[PDB]
Amino acid sequence: XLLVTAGLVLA
Repeated sequence: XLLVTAGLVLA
């Protein structure tokens, strides 16, 4: 989808 991580990058 539209998300911003350090670690588990998502849909």
